[PDB]
Formats: sequence, structure tokens, C-alpha cells
Amino acid sequence: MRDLKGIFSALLVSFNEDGTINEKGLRQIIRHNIDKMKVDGLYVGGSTGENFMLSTEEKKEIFRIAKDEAKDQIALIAQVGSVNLKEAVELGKYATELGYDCLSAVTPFYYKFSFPEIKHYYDTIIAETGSNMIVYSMGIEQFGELYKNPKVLGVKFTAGDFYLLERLKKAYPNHLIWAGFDEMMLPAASLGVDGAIGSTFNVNGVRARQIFELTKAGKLKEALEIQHVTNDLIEGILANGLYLTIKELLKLEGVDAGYCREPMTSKATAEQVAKAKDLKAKFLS
Amino acid sequence: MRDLKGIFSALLVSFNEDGTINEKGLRQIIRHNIDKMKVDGLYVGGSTGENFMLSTEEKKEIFRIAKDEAKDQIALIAQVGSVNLKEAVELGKYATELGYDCLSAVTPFYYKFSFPEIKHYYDTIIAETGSNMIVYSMGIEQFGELYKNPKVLGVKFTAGDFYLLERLKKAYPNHLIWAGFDEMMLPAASLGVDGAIGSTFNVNGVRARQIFELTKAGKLKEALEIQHVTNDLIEGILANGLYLTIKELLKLEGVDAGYCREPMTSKATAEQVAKAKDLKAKFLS
Amino acid sequence: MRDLKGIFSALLVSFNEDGTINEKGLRQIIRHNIDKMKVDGLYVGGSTGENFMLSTEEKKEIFRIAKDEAKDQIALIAQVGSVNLKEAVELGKYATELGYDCLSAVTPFYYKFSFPEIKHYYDTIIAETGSNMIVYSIPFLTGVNMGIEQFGELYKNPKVLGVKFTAGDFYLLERLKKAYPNHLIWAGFDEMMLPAASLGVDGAIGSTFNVNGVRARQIFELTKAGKLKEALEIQHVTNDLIEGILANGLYLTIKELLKLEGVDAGYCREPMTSKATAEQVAKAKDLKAKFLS
Amino acid sequence: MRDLKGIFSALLVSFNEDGTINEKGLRQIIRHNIDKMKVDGLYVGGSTGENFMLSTEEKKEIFRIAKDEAKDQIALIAQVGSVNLKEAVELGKYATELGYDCLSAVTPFYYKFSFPEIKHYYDTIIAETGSNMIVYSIPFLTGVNMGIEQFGELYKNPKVLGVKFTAGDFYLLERLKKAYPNHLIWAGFDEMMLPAASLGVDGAIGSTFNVNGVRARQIFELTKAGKLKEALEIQHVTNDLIEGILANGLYLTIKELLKLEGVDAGYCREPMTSKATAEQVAKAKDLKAKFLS
Ligand SMILES: *[C@H](CC(O)(O)[C@@H](NC(C)=O)[C@@H](O)[C@H](O)[C@H](O)CO)C(=O)O
Ligand SMILES: *[C@H](CC(O)(O)[C@@H](NC(C)=O)[C@@H](O)[C@H](O)[C@H](O)CO)C(=O)O
Ligand SMILES: *[C@H](CC(=O)[C@@H](NC(C)=O)[C@@H](O)[C@H](O)[C@H](O)CO)C(=O)O
Ligand SMILES: *[C@H](CC(=O)[C@@H](NC(C)=O)[C@@H](O)[C@H](O)[C@H](O)CO)C(=O)O
Ligand SMILES: [Cl-]
Ligand SMILES: [Cl-]
Repeated sequence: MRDLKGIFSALLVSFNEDGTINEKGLRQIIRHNIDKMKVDGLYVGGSTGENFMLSTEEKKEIFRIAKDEAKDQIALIAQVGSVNLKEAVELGKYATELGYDCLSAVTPFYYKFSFPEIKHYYDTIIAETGSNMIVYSMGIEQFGELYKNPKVLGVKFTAGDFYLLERLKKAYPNHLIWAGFDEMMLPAASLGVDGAIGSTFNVNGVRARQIFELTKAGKLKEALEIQHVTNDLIEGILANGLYLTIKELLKLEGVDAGYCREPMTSKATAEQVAKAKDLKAKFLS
Repeated sequence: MRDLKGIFSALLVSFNEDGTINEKGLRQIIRHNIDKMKVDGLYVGGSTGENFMLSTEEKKEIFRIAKDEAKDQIALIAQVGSVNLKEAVELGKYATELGYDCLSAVTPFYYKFSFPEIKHYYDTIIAETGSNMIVYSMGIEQFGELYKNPKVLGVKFTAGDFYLLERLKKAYPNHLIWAGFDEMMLPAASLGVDGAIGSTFNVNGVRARQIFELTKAGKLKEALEIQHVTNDLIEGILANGLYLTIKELLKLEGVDAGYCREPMTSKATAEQVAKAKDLKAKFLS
Repeated sequence: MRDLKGIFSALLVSFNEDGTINEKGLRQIIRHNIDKMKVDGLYVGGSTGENFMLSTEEKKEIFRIAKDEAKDQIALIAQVGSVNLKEAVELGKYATELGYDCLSAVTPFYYKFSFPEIKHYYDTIIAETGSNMIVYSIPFLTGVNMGIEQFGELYKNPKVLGVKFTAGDFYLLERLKKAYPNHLIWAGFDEMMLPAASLGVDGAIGSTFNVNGVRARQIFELTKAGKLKEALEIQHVTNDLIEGILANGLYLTIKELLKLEGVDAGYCREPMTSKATAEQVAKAKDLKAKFLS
Repeated sequence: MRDLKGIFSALLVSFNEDGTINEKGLRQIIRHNIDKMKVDGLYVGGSTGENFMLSTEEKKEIFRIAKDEAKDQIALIAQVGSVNLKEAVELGKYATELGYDCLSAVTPFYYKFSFPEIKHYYDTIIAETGSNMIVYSIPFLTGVNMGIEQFGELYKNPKVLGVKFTAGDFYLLERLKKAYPNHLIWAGFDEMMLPAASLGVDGAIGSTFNVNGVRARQIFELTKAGKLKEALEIQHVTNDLIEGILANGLYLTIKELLKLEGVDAGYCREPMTSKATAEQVAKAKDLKAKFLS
């Protein structure tokens, strides 16, 4: 398959006031990432896409739109995880059918699952779809058990545990790791992660790529300067409301990024809009 | 509406080997609770029913079967909560249509929601269905905000916080509380909870009722004796695997309680079956 | 042995402005507990006594003062636990020499001690002093969570009599009484006295009994007689008081409440804030008027 | 001021079988660090020194011994924090009198101190001694989490120079360097030295540097020169060693590794298990053969 290393934006979705998908806005978000953020790929249907508040049919519509808009211009990963394994298989089969380059799946949540249940969940998605898989963050022995399946490619690493990150890269050198924390891209890159999947790349993809590339070249003081500016921006984004602020920043770039999906607050308050305007002036102008 | 105080079993669902609903087995589980466990009601579609691993259509089939089998013999509460608010509304409307006595909804999960988002979620389910609501476990000021909606009846209390339980009963005396922890029924009843919703009542409903009634009469030494035997049983159930052990115990009573739903381990190992046989001999014979 | 069941105040200590012990004030706190609060005994050197911010010599002084003032009128338990096991042994020997009825010790904290290390700590304090022991479990401050099997191992030592229980885990509490029915349990959460009494605890050790011991005894005795409605009413009033005490600052508010009774309860010890603000004082007076008048 | 940047071993202390300090052994540990580990300095009286299980007088003895043995060859930092603020002041004055270059103090623990109380604690130690201060942050043991605004308040005192950072939060670490670029940071997690060095920490204070100081300096200096591939290789070998040390028992394994070098590192202090088992000794020898040979 296609090269999956590098910078992947976790695709945000544009929603209408009524909560339905705004297709025109979603396609503008996709075009912004490919053409302006210059991402290596998109991670579709993840947490950042407000995926878990949606129906199976809405998830399928998003997978269709993103693949139709992106075509073969960039790599595409489809997050199909769920508490419902039959739904994960159904979404995995559909994304595979659409031509996604690989699948990914959050560990099943809501209930507490044992490690064997989690491994069976990943092995079943893989067996039923025929597609390769990127897991989510478990310790070194458990990653080894997951990696016994040759179709598990690696992990979207979110644990804030850089000792575990080092251990994983040492023990499983041929498996890939994508950093899942945009605000810790530098230290993750210092340990040799293969790429990053993140929500903030939808608007800060230029700096993210710079950090990643400068860090791999050993230009740590300059990379740190860019991580500092990036984190000032991320700090403002987190305080103001993560998905709504990224969408409001996209609107300032002429992208119809729309509303958030309920039960998340759907409409940005005037204060949230004002803060996004300030953040754009300070960090993205 | 119908009296909702007392003992409610959180209904377990029988599944076939392939994960589909075993309707004949589900109806036997329902009949066992009404006719033998002598419950005051059933709480359908909750955590114990393996609800969160199911499709919207499977949840509807379970709501239909339970209401058709129970008819008007007992009170019926329908848990319709989800990370998807549109799905919660759709399930709430269907359960209301079937004649369920009231709805209930877990707080939206997977994402971290603010209190205002959680209140909006409950107010929306109520507004769109016209049904009363039982919330899930937040502090005293937040319960007060939820209780501003006159259609919020009370809470299925799971927090292991008996100071908060006392505060809630004092501050909101006309709102109901159902204990959600079977192993702490006595102390909850000592503080005046109005009933209990629990998974273990599917097989230990006689002792549960005895504990509740003895405790309300102030017969605490005898209630404690029955809670001790109950908790020896619960301890064995938890160690062996909660839903599978209750199902295996039901099979020993001639109830086709079936398999669990994947991603949970679906089939009981021989060791799990042996332990259930031992538990039945010691506590339910 | 001198009976250890019932109502025990976790003794508060009066400090001067400079942090030294105010002996006169401490004796007034003790008298107030014995004579007005009608306690069965005092738990001296616990968390409520500001014990872990003090020197070994200060701890010995408080032990001497409390035994000299109380004499033989009440039961006395001495909390001597610490991260320093040699200090715990030193304090346990001294409290034993003074005539304390039993020792108690918090699980060793700061470092992440294994269960075997925790068990060796209790066995050493007992062996070196010859005194009985009450395990002091307070997971919220120590981070130490011991399960039912671990209590069993501790109870293999016949001089371990029971536990001062503060976990907010009533399942574990029930399991302790099921497994070790003859071992004692003292509830450590005053705001949850009713439900703990419903599960058969043998007494209670608490900070709010320094000012609310009358109500605390009522809740305990009414619950044991099965008078739940009456007990719950007194727990409700108690918990309005406790809610206010907690919001205003626990240590300082109980001392200010005691000062309004004529007890020189003094200042708190630094690094805790030593002096109450005007707002804290005003709130203490309002709480006294409403609940202890 | 005497430069405080670089590699600092958190000094381990040699104890006799009865728990008393083994002075000869402690001097050998110090010599080993200065002469073979080539440290820039020692952090004395920290968690690794088994400090919180000791008496004030034992702490003073370790401070005297370390300064007398090291003389002026290296930088010396004295950790004097405690739940007892009067003890921290007493120890800070004594370490200042002995000539320690700077003081350090763990956030006060056990009780849930507010931020203002924590800030008053640092300001008091500084004011009463006249010495500079390094905040010691170790949320995993204390449960105290301070955010960026709180560090700012602490840094309002110009004698607070920086922090010994152990949180497993590299976002916070980056925020500290962004906001207070001239304030110092010492990484406190030896297994995460590379990524912390990528974020510009000024040095490292760690327990494994007592035996792995050569590799630790390499990782630090290679990372600062941007030689990531080389640094990562040495971090990999280091982390195989650390993984084994952690699994076998951290304190005891480092002491056993030191004994294999001819250093009388002694026993651990009780309530920690004092003697290594035969299996722990055998594993220490295997780790030495593989990684420190
Ligand atoms: C024991 C007394 C105590 O630990 O039980 C107190 N603990 C706490 C949590 O502070 C207890 O009385 C509380 O003060 C009270 O319930 C209010 O929360 C001792 O001091 O050693
Ligand atoms: C400071 C040294 C330290 O706190 O940084 C040590 N801390 C811990 C978590 O034990 C550190 O060196 C570790 O020992 C090491 O990274 C292995 O986990 C001090 O002792 O005060
Ligand atoms: C992957 C998402 C992802 O990595 C984000 N995770 C969270 C908790 O938000 C991450 O990019 C985050 O938004 C930023 O680091 C800001 O904290 C996915 O499935 O979307
Ligand atoms: C309500 C369920 C419920 O109260 C159970 N909760 C959990 C965590 O299992 C409870 O009955 C539990 O099974 C027993 O107390 C045993 O611990 C629902 O929605 O099902
Ligand atoms: Cl590999
Ligand atoms: Cl009410």
C-alpha cells in the first residue's frame, strides 16, 4: 500500500444548524487541508470528526464525501472503531470498498474490556474486511500480542507516556507510530515517530510540518521556537473550545466549517467567535 | 404515571452465538424476572442489557419484545441514552410509543461534555418525546439545575458517594433515587432511596427485596445477614465475569439466557461454567 | 481490655501564632470533648491533630498533655504512624509507657510501599511496643488502597484489632464485617455515619465530634436501634453543619467554633494557613448560631 | 552563582542492617559519583536518598557527610522539603551553613495544601535561610499538580530558580520554557531524558546516574547537539537497563549494582525492604554484566 508516514489532519466535519452534514462545507475543509495545509493525508471518522455522535449512515456519507473529494491526491485512513463490533465491521467493509488506504479503530469503550477482548475486536475487523489496521493506544507485551497479526501496522499514540513511546519504538522497529498529541509533536519526533495525526493541522499544518521536519534534522532550537508559537495557539484553542475554535478559524479563511454536532454545543457564542478572531490575528495571519 | 418505586432488574438480553438477539431466550429472562424474581419492574436497554454494543434497530427490537412480553404486569423504564443525541431521541420516541412508563438516559460519553451540554441533552430528549426522565449520576448544584425541568423525576445513582446521596435526598426530597449498586443496597436503603435498579436481581431478586424491606423496617442486623450472603454471591459473580455468570446461573434455572454480545467474550469457558454451577449450589439452591 | 467502642473525637491541637503548642488551649479542647461532647475517648496524634506537620518532640508533648489532662476518665488511642518506622516505634513506646489504651498507625505513605512492607511496618510497631494496633486507612490522603485479602494478612497478627476506615467504599466495608466479624471498625467519615452504622461499625473517629459530639452519638445510637427516620433527620442537620465547615476550611472552622464556646483552640500550624480570615470567622459565627446554639 | 546546570545524581545513602547510616559506604557512593560517574553535582536528601523515612538528625548527618566528602569538587543541592515547615527551615539553615549551593524542596504533601499554602511554604524556607530554591515537583508520589500559572506565582520570588520536573506531561514542560525561558528545569525522569532534552531542559537529576552517569551525560549532550539517532541508541540501551532495574526493585538494584563495583552501598532503610533476595542479587549481576561491563 501507499506511504502512510507524515502529517495527517484528523478531519473536522462541517454540520448544518440542524446537525446534518453540510457537504459543501466538508468538501471545502478537505480542499483546505490538501491544497493549503499540504497534508500527507487525512484521518477520517476519528474523534475530531465528531464521529461518535453520529449514525452509521452519517459515518458512511462522510467516508464517501471525503474519498470523492480527495480522490488519489493524498493518503486516507478510515477510523471505524465503535462499541458495536458489527458496526465497526460494516464501516470497515464500506471504507475498504471506497478505497481507503487502511483502517484504524479506537479501543472499544463504554464497557471495560479485557485485553483478549480488545485483541479479538481488532482481529475481527481485520479478518472481516481484509484491510490493514492502525490501533489506538496498554503496555509493551500487549502491543506485541496485537502485532502478532501481520495486518496490524502500528498505533496512533495518545498516551502521554514518552517512556512507553521509546520502549515501543525499540521493541517493534518495523511498526509505525503516529503522534496523537499536537502540542507534544517535538518530543515525539525526537524519539522517531513516523508521523502525526491531529486536529490542529486543519489550520496549523504549515508549522506542524516545519516542527516535524526540523526535529528529524536535529534542528531542535528552531523546532522548539515553532512548537512554542504552535502551543500558544493550541492553548487558546483548548481554552475557547477545541472543535468550535478550529471551525471558527476555518471560517476566517473562507471555509464553511459550520456548526458542531449536538450533544456538543453546536453554535459558537459571540465570545468564542471574538477569541477565534484574536487567535487568527496573532497566529495565523 | 405508574408507581416506579421498588425493585427493578436491569434486564439482561439473550444472544445467539452469532450475536443476534435470541427472542425466545429474552422472553424467558423476562418471565423469570416477573414470575419468579417478583420484581416491581424492568429497566430495559441499560448497561446490563449489553445495549451499547448494539445497533439502533437491535435496541428497538429489544424494547418491542420486552413490552410485548411484560404487557402491563410490571413497570417498565427504557434507557435510551447514547453519544448520539439524535439516536437517543429516536429511541425515546419509540419507547414512548410502545408505552414505556418513563425513559432514562446515561450521560453522553466518549467525549467530555460540559454540564450545560449534559443538561441540554436531557432537556432535548424530554422535549422531543414528551416523556419523563430518570438521569444517571455531578454535584448538588448540578442536580438542582437538572431538576428545574419538571419532567426529570430523579436519578439512577451509581456514584459510590454516600455523602452526596444524603445531600441529594435532603435537598430534593420529592425527587426519586434508585440505588445502582446491588452490593451496597443496605446502606443506600438506610438513607431512604426509593428503589434499586440492578443486574443481580435477575437471579437474586428474593434476597434483594428482603434486604430493601428489612432495612426500611429498621431490621438492620437481619438485613445485613442477607446482604452478606448476597455479596458472597456478587463477589463470585464479579470474579467469574458479571454478565456471563448471571446468564450461566439463569441457564441452571432452565432459562435460555444465551451468549454475551461481542466485543464482550461471547462464550463462557468451561471454568466459567463450573464456577457458575458452584455459585448456584452455594447461594441459589 | 479498656473498651474501645463508641464515639472518639480525633483530637484537635491548639497552636500559638508562632506554631508552638498552646498547652492551656489544648487542655481546654480535651476538657470540652470529655465534659461537653461526652466522647467515649480521644484519638490523639491523628490527621486532625495536625500531627504530620510536627516534630517527634512536639508529638510526644501532645501525647503527654492529653494523657495528663484526661487521666483515666476516657479511652485513649495514640496514632503513631509515619513514613519513618523508627519514629513510629519511638512514639508507640512512649504512648505505651504513658498508658494509652491502644496504638494506631496510618499506612506508611509518600513512597509506594508494597503490601509486605506495609505488613512488616505494622508487625514491627506491635513487636517493639507490645501494644495492640488499629490500622488507619485513609486512601484519599495516602493513595494506599488495601483489599479484603490484605486486611486478612494484617489480621493474622492477633494484636491488630481492627481499622479506622475512611475509604468511600461501602462494599469493602461490608466485606470486612463479613470476613472478620470480630475485628473492629471505626467509621472515619462523619458525614456518612448513618450508612456506616447500618453496616455494623463499632464506633466512629472524627474531627467534627470536637464540636458536634452530641448529635454524632445520637446518629450512632439511633441507627443501631433501627430508628432510621430519626437518625436521618439528625444526620441531615449534622451534614448541613459539615457542609458549611468544609466550605469555610475544616481545621480553622472547628477551632473558631470552639473559640465561640470559650475554648482557646488557637491557630492552625504552618504550612496550613494559620489564621482565619474575617470572612471565615464571620461564617463560623453564623454556623454556630444555626447549628450549635 | 556556582553553576547548577548539567548532570546531577540523586544521591543514594548506604544503611547498615539496623537502619543507621553507614558513613563509610555513603562516602564510597559519593566518591563513585564524582570520580567514575563524572557528575556535575549531587542532589542530596531527595526521594532517592530514602530521606522521608529518616529523622531530622539523620538528615543532618547525611548533609554533613556529603559536603565533607565532596568538598568543593562538585555542585551540591540540598533537598530539605517536608510536611513539617519548621523542619524544612531547620534543614535549610543547616545545609546553607554547610555551604550547599542551593536548596530544593518537595511540595508539602500528605495534607491537601492549597496553592497559597504551597507558595507560603517556599517563600518561608527562602526568607528564613536566605538561600535560592529549586521547586521539586513529583505528582506521582505527592498528588500535587501545579499548572503554568502556579509556577508563575512561585517564580514571582526571584530566589526560586526553577524546578526539578518529574510530571509525565511534556505539554506542561514546553509551557514552562515558553513562559519562563530563563528559569531552569532539571528533568527528573531518567528514562525520558532524550525527549526532555529536546525541549531544552538545563540538566537532569536522577537515581540511575549513580550507576549510569556516563550514558546519561552522552544522551544529554548528544541531544543538545541535535544528534538524535546517536542519542536514541544510548537511550535505548539505558532504558533496557532501567526496565530491568525497575522490575527488580529500584533502590535495592542500584545498591546491588554499586556493590558489584566495590562500593559498600549497604541496605535499604525500613519500611522499605532492607535486604535484597537471592533472586534480586542474581538479577543485579546479570544487569551489570549486560549493561555496566
Ligand atoms: C482521623 C479522623 C478522620 O480521618 O476520620 C477525618 N478525616 C478527614 C477526611 O479529614 C474525618 O473526621 C473528617 O475530618 C470529617 O469526616 C469531615 O470530612 C484522624 O484525624 O486521624
Ligand atoms: C529525585 C530523583 C527522581 O525523583 O527524579 C527519581 N524519581 C522517581 C520517580 O523515583 C528518578 O531518577 C527515577 O528514580 C528514575 O527516573 C527511574 O524511574 C530525588 O530522588 O529526589
Ligand atoms: C485523532 C485525534 C487527536 O490526536 C486529537 N486528540 C484529542 C484528545 O483531541 C489531538 O489532535 C488533539 O485534538 C490536539 O492534540 C489538541 O490537544 C482523532 O481520532 O481525531
Ligand atoms: C444499570 C446497572 C447497574 O446498576 C449495575 N452497574 C454496573 C457497573 O454493573 C449494577 O447492578 C452492577 O451490575 C451490580 O451492582 C454488581 O456490581 C444498567 O443500566 O444496567
Ligand atoms: Cl517490529
Ligand atoms: Cl424536590
